[PDB]
Amino acid sequence: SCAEAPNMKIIGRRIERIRNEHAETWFLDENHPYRTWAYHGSYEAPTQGSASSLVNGVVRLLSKPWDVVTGVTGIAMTDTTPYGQQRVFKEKVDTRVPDPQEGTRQVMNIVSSWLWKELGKRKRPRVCTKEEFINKVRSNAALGAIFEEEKEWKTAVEAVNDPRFWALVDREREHHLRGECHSCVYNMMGKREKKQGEFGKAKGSRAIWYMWLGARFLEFEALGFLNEDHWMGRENSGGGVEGLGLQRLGYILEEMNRAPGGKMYADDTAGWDTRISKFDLENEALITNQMEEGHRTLALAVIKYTYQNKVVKVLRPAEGGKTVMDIISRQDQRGSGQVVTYALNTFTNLVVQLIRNMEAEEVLEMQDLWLLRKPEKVTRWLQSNGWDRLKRMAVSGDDCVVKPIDDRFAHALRFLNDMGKVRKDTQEWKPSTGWSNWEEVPFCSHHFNKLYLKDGRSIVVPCRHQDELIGRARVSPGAGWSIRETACLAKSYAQMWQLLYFHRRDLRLMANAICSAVPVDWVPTGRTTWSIHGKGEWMTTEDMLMVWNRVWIEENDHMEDKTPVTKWTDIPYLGKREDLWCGSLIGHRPRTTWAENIKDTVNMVRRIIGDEEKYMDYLSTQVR
Ligand SMILES: [Zn+2]
Ligand SMILES: [Zn+2]
Repeated sequence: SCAEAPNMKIIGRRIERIRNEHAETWFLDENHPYRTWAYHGSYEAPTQGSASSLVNGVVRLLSKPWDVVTGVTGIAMTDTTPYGQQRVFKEKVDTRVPDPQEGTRQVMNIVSSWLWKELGKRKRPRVCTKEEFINKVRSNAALGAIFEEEKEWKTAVEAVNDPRFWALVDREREHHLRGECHSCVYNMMGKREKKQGEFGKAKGSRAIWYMWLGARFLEFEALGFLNEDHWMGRENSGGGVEGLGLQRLGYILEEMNRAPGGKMYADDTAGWDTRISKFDLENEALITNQMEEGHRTLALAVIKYTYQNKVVKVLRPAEGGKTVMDIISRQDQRGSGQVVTYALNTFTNLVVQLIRNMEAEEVLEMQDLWLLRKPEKVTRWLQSNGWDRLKRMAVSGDDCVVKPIDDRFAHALRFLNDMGKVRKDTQEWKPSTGWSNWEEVPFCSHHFNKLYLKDGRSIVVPCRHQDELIGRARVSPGAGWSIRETACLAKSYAQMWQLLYFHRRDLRLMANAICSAVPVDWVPTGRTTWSIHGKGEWMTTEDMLMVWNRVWIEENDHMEDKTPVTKWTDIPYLGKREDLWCGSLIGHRPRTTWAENIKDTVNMVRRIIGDEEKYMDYLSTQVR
C-alpha cells in the first residue's frame, strides 16, 4: 500500500520510447490493478499463452496407467493466458516487503562486502567478449525483441551472425556510457499452475521475465564473468555448487552429514526473487569495487538501469475479448531471466545463511536488529569461522542446505524475517524443522539416495517423486509440433531417465519402451529440464550404457574402482519400499497389465511414426 516513487530520470527514456512507438494506441488506464508497481500506460496487443498445455502423444500412449494419476496429469494444466498471468501477478509479484531495520542493513553490508573479497581472491573480474556470447548462445534463445529496430530477426543464432545486431548493441552501450538507457526493457509472461500435492517439489506459479537479446549481451558483457569464470563454483565459493550436475549433488549432502554439528536445515524461502530488497541489490553491486575503470562504468550502467531500475511489459485482459500491454516500473526484486540471476541469488543466499549462523551462535542480538551494538564483532566472527561455515553449506540459487554447529539454527529467525527472507509454509516464529537423515534432505527439487552396486561399490543417485517426472515428459511445449519432433522430445526424456532415474522401476521400463518406439537413428531434441544441474549428457545418439559408465564410473571422482559395468541388468533399483514411497506403481493391477503388454503398445506407436523406419528393441535388454 506504499510506493513506487519512480525515478523518472532513469526509466523515463524507455517509457517515452515505448509510448511514442505506439503513440496512436497509447493510453492511461484508470482501472489498472497494479498496487505496488508504478503504472505508466497501456496499448492494445494480441493475445498470448494458452489455458492448457498440449500432451506429448508418444509419451502418453506409452504411459497409460498414469492417465488417472492426478499428480502427472496436473503438470500439463499450466495456464499462460493474459488472465492467468495477472492472477499470478496480484498474488506473488505485486507485493512490497517492508525495509529491514537499520541494524539489519549493517550486517548485510558488512557480510556482503566480506564475501565479495573472499570470492575474488583467486579470481579476477573481467569483461566478456562478443565471441564468448556467440559460442554460448544456443540456436534458439529468447529473441525478446520489443522495439521497432529490434524485430529484424526470427531466430537467436540468426541475429548474432548479422553485423546489424552488433550495431544496435554498440549504440545502446554508447547510450549507457553517456548516462542514459534507451532500450533495456523486460518482457514478462506468467504461469499459473494447477497444483499440487502435499510436498511435491519444483513447480509452482511464477513469473518469467527477461530482456531482449542485445540487452542481455550488455548484461553478459559487464557481469557475465560470474558465470563464465565459475565464481559460484564450489572450488572458489566453498558453499556454492555451480557446475556440478544431479549425478554429483548427492555426495555433497553426504559429505556434509559426516562433519560434526546439528541437523541439516533445508528451509525454503517463499518467492525468493520477489523478496530481494533494494539493499540487497546494493550489496550485490559491491562487486563493482574490484573492476577496472572501463569495466566498472559498464557494470553500473547495467546495475543502475537494468537491475536497480526496471521497466517491464505485461499483458492484461480487457473488455470484449481484447487484450492490452501494460508498461510498469519496479526498483527492487529480481528479474527471473537476468543473465546472472543464478549467480546473484547464490551470492545473496550465501550471505543470508552466513548471517543466520551468526544469530544462532549468539553473535547477533535483538539490540543489533534495530541498531548495531558493536559492529566490530561481525568482522571478527567471519574471519575465524566464515569459511568453516561456507564449506558446510550447499547453495544453488534460492535452494540451500546448511549444517550448523548445533541446533540453535532452528530458532535464529529474527534476522531472517527482518531481511524479508521468510520461510514457506510455516508460522512466522515457529522454529525450523531439521533432517537427521541426509537421504531425505530436499535440494534442487530432489532427494538423494545411496545405490549399492553389485560388485561392492556405491553411487549416490538423485531421486524425486515419480509423478513429477512422468508428468513433465507428457508435456509438449507447443502446438503444431510434428510427430517426429514430439518423438525426439520423448527420446530425450527417456534417455535422461536412463542416466539419472534408472533406479526407478517404472521409469526404466517406460524409457526402454520409448527408446524402442522411436527410430534408433533419430537424434534427441528438446529441453527435459530448466535446472542448471541437468547438464544434458543424455542429448546424444550414443549408447546410453556407454554414457552411463562415463558419468557414474569413468569420470566419477568419488568412484576409485573404475571397472566398467557391462549390462543394464547389472544395475539395481532402489528398494521397493523407497520406490513405492516416491510414487511407483509396482504391484498395481493397471501397471502390471501395462508392463506385460508394453511390447504391443510399442508396436502400435511404431506404426504411427512409420513402418518404414528402423527400430531397435531396448525392452529385450531387461529381464527380471
Ligand atoms: Zn540500456
Ligand atoms: Zn526417492
